[PDB]
Formats: sequence, C-alpha cells, structure tokens
Amino acid sequence: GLMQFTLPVRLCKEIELFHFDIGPFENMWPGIFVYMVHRSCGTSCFELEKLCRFIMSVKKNYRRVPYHNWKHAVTVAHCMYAILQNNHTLFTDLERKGLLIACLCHDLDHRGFSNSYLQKFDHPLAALYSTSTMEQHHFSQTVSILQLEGHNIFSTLSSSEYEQVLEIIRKAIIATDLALYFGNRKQLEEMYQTGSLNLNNQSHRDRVIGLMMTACDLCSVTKLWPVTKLTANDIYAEFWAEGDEMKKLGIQPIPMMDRDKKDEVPQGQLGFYNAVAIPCYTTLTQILPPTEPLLKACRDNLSQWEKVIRGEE
Ligand SMILES: O=C(Nc1ccnn1-c1ccccc1)c1nc(C2CC2)ccc1Nc1cncnc1
Ligand SMILES: [Mg+2]
Ligand SMILES: [Zn+2]
Repeated sequence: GLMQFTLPVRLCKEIELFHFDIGPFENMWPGIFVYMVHRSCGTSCFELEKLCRFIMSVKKNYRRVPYHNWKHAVTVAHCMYAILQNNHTLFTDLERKGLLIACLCHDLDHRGFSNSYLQKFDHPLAALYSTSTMEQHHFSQTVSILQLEGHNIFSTLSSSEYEQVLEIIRKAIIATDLALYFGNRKQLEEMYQTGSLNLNNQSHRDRVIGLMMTACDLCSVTKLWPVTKLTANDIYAEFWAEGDEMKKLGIQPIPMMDRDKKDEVPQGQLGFYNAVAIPCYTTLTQILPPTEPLLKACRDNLSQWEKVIRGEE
C-alpha cells in the first residue's frame, strides 16, 4: 500500500518526456512499467503482487526477436504513459488502467513476421484469424495470461467494468494493425476538419484511442536521432529475415524486405515518414495538442534521413 517505486534522478525526470529511451538494463523495465502505472493510474488500481506476476508472465511470452520484443512492449507503454500524463483530464479510470496493459501486451508472442508472410506461408493462425491475424493472436495471448492463477489484475472490477476494460484492450490491440490505421486517420481527419469530432461519442473515443495506439506503436521514429537510427537497424533485421523467408517460398519480397537492397533504405524511410509517421502525429496533435513533441521529434528524424540521402551522413 505505502510501497512507492522510485527511479534514480535522471530517469525520474526524463521518463516524463516523450523521447525517453528505457535503456539497456532489462531488469529495470518491470520497475519502470510499475512506476508508470502508479503515477498514471494510481497505487491502488492494481494489487502489486498480481501486477508483478502479470508483468513477468507477459515478459516470458515475448520472443528474442530483434525488434518485436519485450523492450518494444515497454517502449510502447512509456509513449502511452507520456500521452496520458500530458492529457490528465481527458481519460476515464478504466481507460488509463486498460491502455497501459494494452500497450505492454500488444505484440505478445510476435515471431518477427508480418500478417502477409503468415498468409503466404499458410500458417494455422491465418486460418483461425483471416484479418489482423497477429493482432487477434496478441489479444488471445493477453486473455490467456489474465486467466492464469493469481494473474487477474482486474479481479476487483465489477462484471460489467471487467467486460468494458477487456473491450478497450481488444480494440486498442486490433488498432496496432497498420492496415487499419490509414482508414482510421482519414476518418479522424474529416471529423476534426468538419468539426463533428465528439469525445462523448464512444465510436469517436475508439477511433482516437486507435490513433494513440498507432502513435505509441511507431514511437521509435519520435526518439533522438541516435536512438531512432539504431532502432531502424533492429526493424530492418526483421524485414530482411522475412524477405529471406519469402524467397524460400519462391516469392521475390518487396524491396523494404530484400537485404540485397540496403542502399534503398534511406529513400524507404522518407516514404514511411511522409506516408505513415508524419500524418499520424499531425492528426494526433490536432486532436491532442499536448502530444506536439512527438510530431516535432518525428519531423527532426525525417530531416536527418534527408541528410543521409544528401551524403551529409
Ligand atoms: O520503417 C518502417 N516501415 C517501412 C520502411 C519502408 N517502408 N515502410 C513501410 C511503409 C508503409 C507501410 C509499412 C511499412 C517501420 N514500420 C513499422 C511497422 C509497420 C511495421 C514500425 C517502424 C518502422 N520504422 C522504424 C522503426 N524504428 C526506428 N526507425 C524506423
Ligand atoms: Mg504488432
Ligand atoms: Zn508493436
């Protein structure tokens, strides 16, 4: 009850900022997550014993892949923490509870392969879940861990509150399917510009939480250049492995996934920032003005990639 988590001074201060990097000490990441739940949600919203047991089972169910790993889960949870702390009064008690858990759980048991690769491989998951294949799996793994003995962190919620928080988590996790992002942002763009956006309309809240999930999921493009540049290596290590696996199925992969086409990466990053990242954080900043630092940092990294292309690095 009276056991507060405290970080060292530099972490205590920098964890409040959007561009925070959780660092290379894996054993500190659980403590960083609990610190964020305690400050974002309250020291009372979860039983520490159950939360700790839930976190360690979630960690165990992330795989040792270069990018879609435990460090990604905690990085995505921190971006959501920063959005929630900078938007204190906008979110319900169940939303703050659900969204940090959704972020920690959003890539559970990821193998380093796209929905596309699972479909062309004819993986059993592609037969069980025809769209948002990996994301339905991620939600399924979240529910499985919630049902382990002593792992029900929501046990004190009513039956109807419990159903609400699991529906927040399901929608939040499904929304990390980037295929769903493009249409969601377009609709939010139109709703904002025609002035019909209404945060009391549950269907509107869902869309806005969806965009927050994309923003948090992509937040490696909102870090200081040295972090962004080194994280880019980890994402391409996954892409090039999937490309190898495409070649093994007798399919020439898209250039993004072909390791014979590393030279095209800088131009590929421009397209990604212009088509995906900048529009995401732009629309997010229009809806939630205090998330402007994510857009600013994103624009900084686009400019760094333009400098790479012009041979200035
Ligand atoms: O770079 C990414 N994608 C990409 C490169 C070239 N074209 N595209 C592209 C275009 C349209 C749709 C999907 C992909 C990327 N993707 C993802 C998600 C989509 C899996 C997450 C992070 C990403 N980048 C990155 C991460 N951390 C540090 N720096 C950069
Ligand atoms: Mg994912
Ligand atoms: Zn993710």
